[PDB]
Amino acid sequence: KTVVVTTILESPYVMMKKNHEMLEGNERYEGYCVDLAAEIAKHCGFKYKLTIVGDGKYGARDADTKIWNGMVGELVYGKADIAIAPLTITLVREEVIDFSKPFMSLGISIMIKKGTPIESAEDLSKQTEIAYGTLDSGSTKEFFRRSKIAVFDKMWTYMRSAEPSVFVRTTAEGVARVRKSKGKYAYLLESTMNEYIEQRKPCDTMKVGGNLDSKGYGIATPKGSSLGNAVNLAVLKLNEQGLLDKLKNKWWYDKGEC
Amino acid sequence: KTVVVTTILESPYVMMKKNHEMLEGNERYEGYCVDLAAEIAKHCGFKYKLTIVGDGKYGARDADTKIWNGMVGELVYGKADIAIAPLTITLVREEVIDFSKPFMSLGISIMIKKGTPIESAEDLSKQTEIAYGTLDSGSTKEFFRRSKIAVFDKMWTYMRSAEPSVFVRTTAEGVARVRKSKGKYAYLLESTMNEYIEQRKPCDTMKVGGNLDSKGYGIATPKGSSLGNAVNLAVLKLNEQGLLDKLKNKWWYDKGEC
Ligand SMILES: N[C@@H](Cn1cc(Cl)c(=O)[nH]c1=O)C(=O)O
Ligand SMILES: N[C@@H](Cn1cc(Cl)c(=O)[nH]c1=O)C(=O)O
Ligand SMILES: [Zn+2]
Ligand SMILES: [Zn+2]
Ligand SMILES: [Zn+2]
Ligand SMILES: [Zn+2]
Repeated sequence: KTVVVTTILESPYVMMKKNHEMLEGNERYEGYCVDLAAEIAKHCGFKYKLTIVGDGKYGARDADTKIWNGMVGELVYGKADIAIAPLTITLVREEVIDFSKPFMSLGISIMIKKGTPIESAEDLSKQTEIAYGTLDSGSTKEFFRRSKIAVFDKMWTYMRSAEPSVFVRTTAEGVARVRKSKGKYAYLLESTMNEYIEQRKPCDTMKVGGNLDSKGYGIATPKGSSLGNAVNLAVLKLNEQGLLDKLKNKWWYDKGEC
Repeated sequence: KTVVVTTILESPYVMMKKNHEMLEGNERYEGYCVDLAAEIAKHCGFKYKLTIVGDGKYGARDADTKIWNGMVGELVYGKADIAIAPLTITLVREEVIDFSKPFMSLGISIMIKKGTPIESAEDLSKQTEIAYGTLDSGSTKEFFRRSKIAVFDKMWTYMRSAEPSVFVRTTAEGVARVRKSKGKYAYLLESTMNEYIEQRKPCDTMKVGGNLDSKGYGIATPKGSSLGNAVNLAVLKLNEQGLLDKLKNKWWYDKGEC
C-alpha cells in the first residue's frame, strides 16, 4: 500500500532539514523533490515513504556483473516503487525502467571560478592549463564516454586519462574543487545544479557558455508498473498549472544569496 | 504495411519544396519534421507516406460533440498511424493518444514588430493601444483560456471578447498581421516559430521577453500502438547522438537571413 520512494541527497532537490534528528519519516527532508513528491502523491492518491538510495548513486549497469546500481537498481530489483529525483531520462535507462514526461529541462554546462578565461567547451578542449572533469558516475560522464562529436570526444580522451583523477564523487566535491583550485579546475555538471550553486555564497562561481546538450529529468517507475500512467498525467497537470515553475523559483531564486 | 504519417504545413517543420510540383510523394516536402520522419523510420525500420492533415489543425476536442479534429483526430479515429509534427504534449491529449518523450522544447512567446513598446506579457496586459492574439486553435489559445495566473487571465478576458477578433487561422496570418499593423498588433506564439521567423526576411519582427511557459513537442501514436515503444526509443537515441541539435541548426540558423 505505502509507496516506497527512492531519492538521493542532492541540493536543493532533497536535503536534510536543520532539525532532522528531532523529526521522523518524511518530515526529516526538504527540497524541490520533497515538495514534488508530496504533490505527485496527493494527485495520484497514494501514501508514501521517502528513502535515500543506499549506495548514493543515480544508476548505471556494471559492465562486469551487469547489475544495476543506484536509484535505477532500486526500481529494477523491486526495492522501491518510484524514484522522485533529478534522474536523467536516457535511452539505456528507458530500456529497463519507465519515465514520466520530463518535469525539468536541463543540459550539461560549464562551471568556472569567477575570472577563469574559459567561455565554452571548445575553449576547454583547446588548452591544458585548466583541468576539468565530471561527476564520476552518471549521465554527464556517460555523455562524454559515448560522444562521437569531435570536441566532446577530445574532452573525453583527456578526462579518462587525466591523473590525478578529474572525476569527483559528489557535486559538493566538484564545487569545492573549483573553489579551491584558483581557476585551474572547471567542472562539467548539469545546468540546473550550476544555476543553483551560482546563487550560493561565497558567490565565486558562474555558469559560462551554452549547454552542451539538452535533456530532461523524469519520475521513474519499474517497467510495467501500474503507477506509471497516473504519475505521468500528474506531471503534465502540475506543469500546466505552473507548479513546477513555482518550485524552481522557491528553491533556486527566492533564497538566492548572491 | 506502409506507415501513414500525419503532419502539418508549418515552417520550418514541414514546407513544400520550391520545385514541389515537379515531385511526387514524400519528395514534395522538406523541413525539420521531414528529416526527423526519415530518421525515425530508418531506426524503427518502416516505410512511410507523409500526408498533410486534411483539416489543417493540430487537434482539439469539440465541447459539444466530443469529436477530435486535426492530427490528434487522425490518430484517435485510425486515419493515420503516427503524427510527426510540432505537436505540443498536453494532459488532455495524453489522455487519448500516446506521446514520445519530447524532441524539442519550447514555450509561449511574444512577437512584435521592431520598435513596438512592449517587453513582456505584463506590459501587453496593462495597455489597450496594442492588440494581441494567438493561433485560433491549439495549445497556445488553450493556455490562455485555462490560465489562473492573473496577468494571463487578464489577457484572456481581453482576447476572448476583443473585436474584431485578435485570433488567427495560421501562423502566417499572425505574422502578416504583426508586419502590417504598424506596431499595433503583437502576436503570441510558440517560441520555436518566433525564433525561426525573426531570422527570415524582411527581418522586421523580434521575440521579446521570456517564455510564458515551458513545454515540449512529441511524436504521437494512437493509444496502445505497438509503434509507440520503438518511436520513443528512437527519439532518445537521436537526441543522444546529437542529431536533433544538428537538425535544429540546419533549419533555423544555418539558413538565417538577418
Ligand atoms: N542526473 C544525472 C546525475 N548527475 C547529476 C549531476 Cl548534478 C551532474 O552534474 N551530472 C550527473 O550525471 C543522472 O541521472 O545520472
Ligand atoms: N503546437 C501547438 C499548435 N500551435 C502552433 C503554434 Cl506555431 C502556436 O503559436 N500555437 C500553437 O498552439 C499544438 O500542438 O496545438
Ligand atoms: Zn545532519
Ligand atoms: Zn495539488
Ligand atoms: Zn504547387
Ligand atoms: Zn540516424
